[PDB]
Amino acid sequence: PPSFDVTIAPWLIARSRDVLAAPEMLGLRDVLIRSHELSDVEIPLPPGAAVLWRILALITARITGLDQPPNKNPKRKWQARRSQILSKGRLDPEAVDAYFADYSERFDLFHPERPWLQDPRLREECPKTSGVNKLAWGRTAGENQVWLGGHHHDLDPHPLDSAEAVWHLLATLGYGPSGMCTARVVRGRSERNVTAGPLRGTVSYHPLGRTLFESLILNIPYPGTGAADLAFWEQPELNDPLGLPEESAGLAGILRLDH
DNA sequence: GCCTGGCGACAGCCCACATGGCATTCCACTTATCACTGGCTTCGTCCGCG
Repeated sequence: PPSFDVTIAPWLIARSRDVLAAPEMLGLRDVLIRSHELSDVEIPLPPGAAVLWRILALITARITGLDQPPNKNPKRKWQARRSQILSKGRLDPEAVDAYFADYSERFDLFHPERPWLQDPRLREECPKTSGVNKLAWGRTAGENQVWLGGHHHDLDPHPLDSAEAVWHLLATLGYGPSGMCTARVVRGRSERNVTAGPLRGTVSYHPLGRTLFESLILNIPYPGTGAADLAFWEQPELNDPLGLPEESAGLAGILRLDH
């Protein structure tokens, strides 16, 4: 069976502190563990990186951010723990595996159920596949002309590398076109219309440092005190199309990652 | 052959201005006008044509 894991499979290009020659691609778990070692991890698509730094800020960061500044001058104490871990200069791998451990079997995007940032049921109710060309950026869609980025005629399209596929999926989850995508029925409801992505047409500002760990630490908005939150992949069960997108005072609702 | 010199006689000098004047009014516009088109998505439905 096909399987890919963000934690173990290599997709994230990584640059080391030394030499600055031959960046190697690594998984998400490895980057997390070897963070002080690497200066940065890079994605060729700025949309892909714009959502990427958002999700990476919810993993390493969440564990370090703690999701809980109650009493004690909240802002002051989070900045105190912040100074404490910033002083350590690194994250203990055992707390990473523990986080990964909670949902270790839930990451491999190609999951039959619970695929990464995806809806698995979707396959059954949509008659026409959008196609890779409609998903991937710089790639021509059905109505798009054949002039740029290699010519894709939408007949025998060359498949995206799985690592490549991951970058695109993440971008479309951030930036995404609005109106007239392919309709899927849900108990009688068919509406090809689609609204735009949450950050669409914007510049995301991520502070950097000398090493990875620094940036990841300095990348988390301070979560105000509020309801405990979780991510789309931290959701216990699927949302369903109908109904209200519930609010989320937690930072996962402030990383625009609740839904 | 090349280079240089020569081919009646053909003028000279002095002289060169002062003074005065040089314009002024006036007049200087209005009206109307000032483009369109497109370079998004997929799909579905309708209308026209065969």
